Amino acid sequence: GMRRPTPTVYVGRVPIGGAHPIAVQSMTNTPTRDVEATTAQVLELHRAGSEIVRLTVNDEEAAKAVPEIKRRLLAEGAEVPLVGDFHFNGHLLLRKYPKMAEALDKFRINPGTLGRGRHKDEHFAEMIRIAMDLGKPVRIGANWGSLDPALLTELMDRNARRPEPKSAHEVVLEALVESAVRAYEAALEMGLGEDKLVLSAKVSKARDLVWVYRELARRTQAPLHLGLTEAGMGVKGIVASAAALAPLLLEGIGDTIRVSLTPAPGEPRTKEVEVAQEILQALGLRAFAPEVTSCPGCGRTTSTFFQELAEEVSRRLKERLPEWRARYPGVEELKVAVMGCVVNGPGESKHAHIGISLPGAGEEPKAPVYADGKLLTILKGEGIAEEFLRLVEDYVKTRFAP
Amino acid sequence: GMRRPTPTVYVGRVPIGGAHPIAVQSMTNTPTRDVEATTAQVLELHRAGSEIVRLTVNDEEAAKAVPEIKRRLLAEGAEVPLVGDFHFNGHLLLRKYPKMAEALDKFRINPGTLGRGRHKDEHFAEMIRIAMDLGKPVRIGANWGSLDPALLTELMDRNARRPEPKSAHEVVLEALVESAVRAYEAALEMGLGEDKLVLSAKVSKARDLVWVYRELARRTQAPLHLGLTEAGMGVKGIVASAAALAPLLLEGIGDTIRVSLTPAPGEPRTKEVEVAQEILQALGLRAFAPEVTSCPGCGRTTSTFFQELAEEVSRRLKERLPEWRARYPGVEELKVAVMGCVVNGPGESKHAHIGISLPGAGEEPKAPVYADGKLLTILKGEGIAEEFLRLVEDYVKTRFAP
Ligand code: F3S
Ligand code: F3S
Repeated sequence: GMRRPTPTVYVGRVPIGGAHPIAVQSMTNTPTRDVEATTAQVLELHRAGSEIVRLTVNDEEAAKAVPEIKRRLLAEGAEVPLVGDFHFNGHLLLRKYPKMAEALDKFRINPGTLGRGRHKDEHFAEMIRIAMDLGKPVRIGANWGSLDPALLTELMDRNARRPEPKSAHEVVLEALVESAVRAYEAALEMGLGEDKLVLSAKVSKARDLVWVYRELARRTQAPLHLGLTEAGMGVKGIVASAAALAPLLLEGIGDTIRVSLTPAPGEPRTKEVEVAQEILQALGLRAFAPEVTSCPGCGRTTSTFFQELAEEVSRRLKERLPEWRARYPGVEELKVAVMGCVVNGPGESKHAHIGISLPGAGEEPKAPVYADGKLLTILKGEGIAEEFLRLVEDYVKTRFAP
Repeated sequence: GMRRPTPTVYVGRVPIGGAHPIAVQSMTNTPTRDVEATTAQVLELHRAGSEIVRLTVNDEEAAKAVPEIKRRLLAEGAEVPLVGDFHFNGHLLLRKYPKMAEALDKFRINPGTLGRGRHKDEHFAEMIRIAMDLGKPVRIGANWGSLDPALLTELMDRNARRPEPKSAHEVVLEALVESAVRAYEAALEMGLGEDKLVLSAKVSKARDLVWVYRELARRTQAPLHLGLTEAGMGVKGIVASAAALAPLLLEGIGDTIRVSLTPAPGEPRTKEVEVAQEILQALGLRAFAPEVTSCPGCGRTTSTFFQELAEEVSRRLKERLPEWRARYPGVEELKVAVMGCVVNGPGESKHAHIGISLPGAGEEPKAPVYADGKLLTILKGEGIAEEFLRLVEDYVKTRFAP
């Protein structure tokens, strides 16, 4: 359990907070001014499982496009909450384009991209005023890539007065937290409701992220948008995102997540959504699709045969999921095992809803299948793969019948 | 910090324990009887960064091959510690083939694959006796795929007597821990040294793994071999492994790790080593290679150009690493940033050793480069990529000079 309690903030129809499932979100990478490209990518992300979708609203042409994007989404019955990402000129764009402001379901403010000196407080105030006027929620999202330089100096001076000064790195982290907390407190004091404020304070190193979010969670009551910013490419990005989020999520900290992956060229923007879902599912926080538990396989089993069967099982579950979702409520929780030999095969298969254990070296050429913790059958000969997937189909029909 | 103190256990020349870096290991998936295939894969894994390599010693033909595998490894000056994985007949194989027993650098025992009833205690005793005779360390590795059924019943009965009985799942976890701890205690009582015992107790769900290892860490003083067993295939396997290990590793629990990925057909067995390394590096526990921090890119930057540059930078760092390792001590710690626009580009680049920030929408077409927290130059025109990699080469030569 352990979930941190928070007020509920609605982003469109999606509730965020301690009483609600942790929401997966993402961000487009098309130019927002391109209505056709951006609308298609919003739909793509939403269908992959992005419950909320953010898009940059960076200039006038972007802002003018947002109402039309929203129109086209509604025209296909797609109710996907949109978050506007504002930097530098957020106050100008919201002021000048009230239809954009109304079309968005949430505004993102970064307290480090408000402007210079005195201009900061006024810009912040205008954006919060507009959100208040329209009943919109706001994310106050700090990021250490854009840390308020005047706040850092204030905190550097406080640090230098300590009997034992902390390192420069630690003060940067202090400043990042203080940036978010101060603006949070300022928005509340201005009259913005607790039901309209989400916070983030992102850094790009996992152990720093854990420190930051523990402070945010202690010092505020807001729902928290959690992510490891600038996680990077490929396996590194995936691992770093999972490693940063897991300790916090297991502690009950975090109400919505975004995975900040750099796509490989040609790689679809949906990869980040898949990774976000896998993180939540790995930790038992949500269930999105059936999952396969499979052993690595070693010298006790024939590698090609074992690897191909596991891959075939995973492919079939993926093909059947759209249909299963529609017919079989709760099927998201399905656990299937594919195992290499007698060492752990039966035992792991018995912990799954349904599982197969192949014969390894020195074993009779037969493959026991277990369901609900006991022997269902034993398969042999050709077509082991097809016969098993039929049994999984049969199992699903019965277990997850309405 | 926070590292759990433990005695040091040497596996060949590799020390495991609280005073030592967390060791990456892996396991072969070739038939051990195939000397040529297994020797080549041991070398492959070792060169990828597997500091210790495990291989199954499942039958007589496997056991006879082990001395020859070791001979061939030494013949190329490869000092890679070998762990023998024993199940069911470990006592027979070690007794009958003393040259295999001597060729291994560690024996793995699973207290759930010893045999039936009375036969368990005697088989365990003989294997520990042989390890003691030869001065070998042992891993007592429990796995919930092979949980001792008699111990589970004992613990189920204890549970049923409680005022508030726990769930069956929780008792399985209790039994898994008790399996490892009891055998640990039995080996110590038999005379096996604290410098010769490593423990594991693996499960396939992340939140259960965290519970288990917190108990093991509290109830024992041994170094701990940490892994999420049967993690599975592709992105799911990677994410689940990272998510399970990170909370424990951040708490200071764990002295060596193995990532239990199911390879895709054709996919090299080294992928698990890469993932293990990325987990440790993501958490700042070890450094294996230069890493790139890159933003996801959004509508503020041109997607193809940004993604290609980031990919090109990552490819070049990978190509240069063998040479850099040899010439530039400490280069493993290098942090390079590749960023999409002015929002977080400069700030993140300034936290890296060296970083480039591309021009996004509405910006002048120039790309500032930062090193050691300040502006180094500004690039423009064609060949931005090549000019940046030259600057990174120059930076590395200076920063990491002997
Ligand atoms: S890694 Fe090896 S021990 Fe058997 S169940 Fe898996 S084949
Ligand atoms: S995601 Fe967008 S805000 Fe700029 S630095 Fe990265 S391009």
